[PDB]
Amino acid sequence: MQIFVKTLTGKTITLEVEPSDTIENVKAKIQDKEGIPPDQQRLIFAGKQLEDGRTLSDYNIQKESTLHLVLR
Amino acid sequence: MQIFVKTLTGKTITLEVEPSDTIENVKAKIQDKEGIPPDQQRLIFAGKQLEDGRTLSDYNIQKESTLHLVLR
Repeated sequence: MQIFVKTLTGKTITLEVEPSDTIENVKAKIQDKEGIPPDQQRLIFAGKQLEDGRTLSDYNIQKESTLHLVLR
Repeated sequence: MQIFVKTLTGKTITLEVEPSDTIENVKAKIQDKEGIPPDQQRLIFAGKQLEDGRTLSDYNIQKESTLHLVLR
């Protein structure tokens, strides 16, 4: 399924993922596309910070869901 | 003395500093805690941008003062 990630600068990125994909895997996909190291990235969905040891399905993230990316 | 630094994402960081500490030293402390390189950080206090060659006392920053961090 496709998901969207918005940046602090107003950019939107589209990613192809599976509900069984891990958050760490998602961060890795972002690194590949934007060059941002996973340790400097924070992912938020519906006001909650997503953990690297959990999956998309655990957060009930559905197709065309939009995640927010924060930089540290 | 303790000071506070707020981020663009709404996070607040507490740092231990001395009035004789330099702004560059303060940035270095932030790098250690957040991983943000000093060249990408801008510190603002009471509407003024702080320079790397000046100290906290020069800006009359007192205990429990709150600084604002900007990213470039």
